[PDB]
Amino acid sequence: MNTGHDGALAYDEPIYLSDGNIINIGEFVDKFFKKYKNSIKKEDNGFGWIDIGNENIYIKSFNKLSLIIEDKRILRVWRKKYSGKLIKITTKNRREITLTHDHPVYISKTGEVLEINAEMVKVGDYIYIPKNNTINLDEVIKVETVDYNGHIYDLTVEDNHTYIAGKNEGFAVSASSGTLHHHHHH
Repeated sequence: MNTGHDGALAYDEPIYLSDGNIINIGEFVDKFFKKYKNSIKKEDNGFGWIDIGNENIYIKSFNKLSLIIEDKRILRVWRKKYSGKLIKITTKNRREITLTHDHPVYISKTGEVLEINAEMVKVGDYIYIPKNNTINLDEVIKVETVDYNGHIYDLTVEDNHTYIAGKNEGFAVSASSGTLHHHHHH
């Protein structure tokens, strides 16, 4: 069990459906929490998740296995409350996102995809981003934060452990389920 890890996104990060709905992650989740009120499970750690694999809805995902853009369907979602400073890593293409400092994201190591914390991804690291069908690099330019005090939200995209989320068109980053890739089923 690490100190860092275990992320989430701000309420007003887009999530880019396979249909392009450009909806707030927090509204997306909360719709389910407001219909499936009965289905609001809490964790022992007092979190709050719901399965939405029953909506079957498709998100624009990507597959790490070839850095390809495909669909998937989400299986569960999460919500927590947060107040603090979130990292606002911009890139030249006016991308940006609103996430934790210990948030797993990807960078170039000179041609290799490597996996690090967002707080290390400054104006001297190349933060991996999606393109059309493909993956590209863009330069981190502006390095600052926001103050945020609302709620935060996360997923269960267990399927390839990768999703799109963020602002503009978004970032191809890690997804998970329980913890640093455990999967305890059968």
